[PDB]
Amino acid sequence: ATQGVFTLPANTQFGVTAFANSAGTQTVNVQVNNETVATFTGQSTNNAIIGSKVLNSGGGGKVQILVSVNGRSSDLVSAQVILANELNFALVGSEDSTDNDYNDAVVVINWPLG
Amino acid sequence: ATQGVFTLPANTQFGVTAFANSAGTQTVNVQVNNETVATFTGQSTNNAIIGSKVLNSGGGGKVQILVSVNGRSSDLVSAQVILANELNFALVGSEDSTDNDYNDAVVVINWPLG
Amino acid sequence: ATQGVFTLPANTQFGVTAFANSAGTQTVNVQVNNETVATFTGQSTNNAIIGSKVLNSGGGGKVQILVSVNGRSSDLVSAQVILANELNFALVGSEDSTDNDYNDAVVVINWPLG
Amino acid sequence: ATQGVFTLPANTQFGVTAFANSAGTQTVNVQVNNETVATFTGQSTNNAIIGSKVLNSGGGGKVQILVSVNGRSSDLVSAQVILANELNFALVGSEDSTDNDYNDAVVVINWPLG
Ligand SMILES: C[C@@H]1O[C@H](CNS(=O)(=O)c2cccs2)[C@@H](O)[C@H](O)[C@@H]1O
Ligand SMILES: C[C@@H]1O[C@H](CNS(=O)(=O)c2cccs2)[C@@H](O)[C@H](O)[C@@H]1O
Ligand SMILES: C[C@@H]1O[C@H](CNS(=O)(=O)c2cccs2)[C@@H](O)[C@H](O)[C@@H]1O
Ligand SMILES: C[C@@H]1O[C@H](CNS(=O)(=O)c2cccs2)[C@@H](O)[C@H](O)[C@@H]1O
Ligand SMILES: [Ca+2]
Ligand SMILES: [Ca+2]
Ligand SMILES: [Ca+2]
Ligand SMILES: [Ca+2]
Ligand SMILES: [Ca+2]
Ligand SMILES: [Ca+2]
Ligand SMILES: [Ca+2]
Ligand SMILES: [Ca+2]
Repeated sequence: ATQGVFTLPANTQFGVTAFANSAGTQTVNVQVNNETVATFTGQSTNNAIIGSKVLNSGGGGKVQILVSVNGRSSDLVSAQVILANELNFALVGSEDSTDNDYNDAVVVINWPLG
Repeated sequence: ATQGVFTLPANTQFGVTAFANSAGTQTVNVQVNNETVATFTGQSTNNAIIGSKVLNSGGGGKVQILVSVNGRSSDLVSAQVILANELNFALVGSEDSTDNDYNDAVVVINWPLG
Repeated sequence: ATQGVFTLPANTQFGVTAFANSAGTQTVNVQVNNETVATFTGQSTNNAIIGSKVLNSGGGGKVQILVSVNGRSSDLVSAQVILANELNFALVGSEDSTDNDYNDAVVVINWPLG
Repeated sequence: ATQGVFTLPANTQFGVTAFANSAGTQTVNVQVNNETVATFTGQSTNNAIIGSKVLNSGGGGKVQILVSVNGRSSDLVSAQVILANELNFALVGSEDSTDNDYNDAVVVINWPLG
């Protein structure tokens, strides 16, 4: 299945934060309504934050996460969880190799903000 | 129900990150096996990271998040989600007032690392 | 926080299924847009299904689960999870006593159907 | 990523329930520690329960769900969610064709029981 794609409410501020746990340099691409709106590049084997930004979901609400290492697309896993029918987390793990820890870049999207 | 309490695998490194979305100064206490091991204090209305640390879950694996504003406990909501039977997120929202956005401090615990 | 309340897309068919794990006879009230549309009454200590129905979320999309035993409201826990940005689960546990297993009545809501 | 694989606590009773939403006859295979322990076969386009059983996770705690239609493996999506650090749901969707509703067979695993 396609992973790393989420439908947000329209015109909503959201946070996106990425962590790295890999020997490979991670590139995290964030698209909103099919346009790249943030890129995070970094390397850590100890969960360093490689980016955190506030974005707007726009008219269409479509948010997509892609992750690559050395130009190769990582395999993604994702889900969305909603607490108290209001607090939302869109969650992505990614695997750049074959140990299958899925933590090589970890991305957390949260809304609402403010 | 009690919220904000999670059982991690023993002696495992985990990341804890806290975000703020409130006019109030947030205090986030992180307890491992019933002892405070980290406290994050900060203020933001725009999802600033008020703390991020790597910790160890110790023998018992018990991790608890408490959130307060000027000594008054916030109301917590939480869950744990596991992707690919391997990548774990323990998620906490909190409400310090009456609007019920539950984002006033948001806490993300992730494991494994490395 | 309020638990057991979920916002579904309007006029959408959904499944609701309840399981019992308690000495007490469980009464599960399903409300759609603030009106009772289904009541499941049953008893099991071994996860028997005490109801399964297809319902419609109606104009407002509001679905609320309430659980009682002997006329006393059980304490609820809940969350919603979305897989592949499409497949929805709304999950409720309930506690009728002091052991905090939250499995006394378990309710799973799923959509889409068909 | 591999989907539909879950680690349960050793030697634990759990419930497994399968629902169908497809024109295709669904075959759900439940394996405990790499051995088939249950097979559910049925068809429905209205969320009928095609199987519900209580099973034990055995020494190794490994539970795997596989789904096929006419001998062709369906594509799976899955996650596990834990509420109140106690109530566990292991969730599987599956897709047998091209519409990507992932509801063709839906499997819910719940524990603890009793
Ligand atoms: C520390 C481990 O780093 C690998 C990725 N290492 S790598 O050199 O970037 C690659 C080797 C083959 C393809 S990429 C991670 O996948 C592991 O989980 C570890 O974090
Ligand atoms: C901007 C809003 O801030 C409040 C908290 N306001 S406060 O003045 O810190 C408090 C007043 C009484 C108790 S705390 C948040 O709850 C809202 O969600 C907004 O972020
Ligand atoms: C088997 C256990 O049943 C109780 C509820 N027992 S009861 O007789 O309904 C009550 C007694 C006082 C208040 S309700 C569950 O809460 C336990 O989890 C067990 O399943
Ligand atoms: C009603 C729809 O049924 C299909 C499956 N159709 S089928 O005839 O079983 C197949 C044909 C080729 C491969 S399987 C589901 O995928 C849809 O989601 C609908 O539920
Ligand atoms: Ca890896
Ligand atoms: Ca890694
Ligand atoms: Ca608030
Ligand atoms: Ca707020
Ligand atoms: Ca109980
Ligand atoms: Ca019980
Ligand atoms: Ca389908
Ligand atoms: Ca279908």
